[PDB]
Amino acid sequence: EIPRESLRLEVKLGQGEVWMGTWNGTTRVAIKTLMKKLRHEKLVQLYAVVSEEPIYIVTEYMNKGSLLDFLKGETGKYLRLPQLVDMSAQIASGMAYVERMNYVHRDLRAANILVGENLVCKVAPIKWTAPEAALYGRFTIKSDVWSFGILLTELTTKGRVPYPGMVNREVLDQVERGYRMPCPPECPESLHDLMCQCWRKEPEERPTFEYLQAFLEDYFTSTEPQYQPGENL
Repeated sequence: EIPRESLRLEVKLGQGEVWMGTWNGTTRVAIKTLMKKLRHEKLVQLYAVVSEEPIYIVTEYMNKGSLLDFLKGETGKYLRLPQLVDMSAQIASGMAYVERMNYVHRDLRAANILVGENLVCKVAPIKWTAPEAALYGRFTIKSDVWSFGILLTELTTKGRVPYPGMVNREVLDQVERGYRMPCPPECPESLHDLMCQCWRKEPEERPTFEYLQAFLEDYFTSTEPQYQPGENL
């Protein structure tokens, strides 16, 4: 809870609205116009609120915008697998916290991850949604794991929409018949194997975020120690 005059609203980032600005003329902040329980290094941090109208919400500033906009921007073409797996390992870590706190995110995808400097990533759509959630409304941490498998394809394709060429109904139809996205060009099969574990039909058989985090943190020693950079990954 803070004074209204203590927030200088500078650049409008999107549409209520979202602004870049300064708090107490020193701290760069993100400002939402018309999360106290959750505290983790890989979750975007709430700084302050103004509870009465007009309502203002103040969070740490993530200077590269969404992961989605980062991968699709000027820097994305330079990202290679090591940086993309490192990003996914940070997302898995934030989701491991959510998982331990008995929460469920429900809209996990690159549009909803924010990126800072030093490639720091923090957690803040039928194609991203598990079949049991999309169809029967069973949203669990395991349906978030499914969304994470999909998010891994966004990372390995540097930000492409999943199920390229398919409309929502075709995706829902095909996935119901066992379809899964193939291995992305130049993505190691071991990483696609991980995707395929996240997309197991039985939700309880999908891995935990704690497991995902460990697999991705360790990836270039334990799983791909012979990794050589290619044309794009």
